[PDB]
Amino acid sequence: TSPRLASLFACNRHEKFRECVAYADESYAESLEPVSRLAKLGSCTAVLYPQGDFDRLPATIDGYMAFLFLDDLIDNSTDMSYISEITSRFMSTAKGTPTDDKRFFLLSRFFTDKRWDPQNLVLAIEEAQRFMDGALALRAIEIEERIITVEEYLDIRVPNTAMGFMFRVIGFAQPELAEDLNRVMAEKPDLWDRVESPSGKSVGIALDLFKVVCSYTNVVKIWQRESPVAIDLGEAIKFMVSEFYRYEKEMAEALEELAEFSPGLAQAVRDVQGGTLGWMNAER
Ligand SMILES: CC(C)=CCC/C(C)=C/CC/C(C)=C/CO
Repeated sequence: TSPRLASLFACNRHEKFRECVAYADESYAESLEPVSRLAKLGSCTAVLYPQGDFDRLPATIDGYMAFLFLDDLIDNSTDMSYISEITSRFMSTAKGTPTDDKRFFLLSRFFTDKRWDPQNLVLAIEEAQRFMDGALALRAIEIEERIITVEEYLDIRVPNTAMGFMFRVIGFAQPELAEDLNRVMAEKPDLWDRVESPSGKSVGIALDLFKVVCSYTNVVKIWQRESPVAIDLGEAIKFMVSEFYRYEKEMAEALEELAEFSPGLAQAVRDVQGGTLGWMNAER
């Protein structure tokens, strides 16, 4: 149930992907297993930053494993009090508060990595906060059993897909693009949002499709209630699949304007989106 999605964007692989896999394995064993899928974010960073600087990718691998680990505790949490404690610990860790807690150690290493461009780091922290606020809002909706529209959902969901976060990390993984990333955010935020918004919407749809019991915070179930005519799960999937292709077309059009501002940054965003989708499909 729920089909492969054919991204408009190529899935390209860093030359040193086999180094990425073996690093992901060793580092997971050492710093995370004491508290599986997580190491397979080795192969994944390799297809997110194919024109990245290999020397930046082990740090990125560690950051993403730690992020995936903690988000698993958040998404798998019943009550707001627990989720609030983890999210606030996440953000104080992203902001450099020291910790000797293996739930947070790899996260800390990534966010305190001295090679960050300083304004890229601030961008990354601010977007991580948007991700966390997104997760808190969605949990509260599921607990309240609040019926919201698809449109309300997707606007909340976009930061919580981590697409915008992975786009900010482009500046760390591919440091030749750090300056263009800062520039576009300071000078053309509207154009930037025309790219990132359909990206988060398409990938949020893809994510929700790929986990077909989360009834008020899955866009498939949400559209089931919103729909003007009764639809079953299979018909709701069909439509949201149609929506995924529509948002990707909107994103690609927006990337043509970004590309005249920065061809390099526009290509790196394409590669993040196409590697994300390539990997989700490949983990069939
Ligand atoms: C998590 C997403 C958007 C896709 C699955 C594979 C992936 C890109 C993992 C690493 C990125 C990350 C920061 C995950 C936090 O959700």
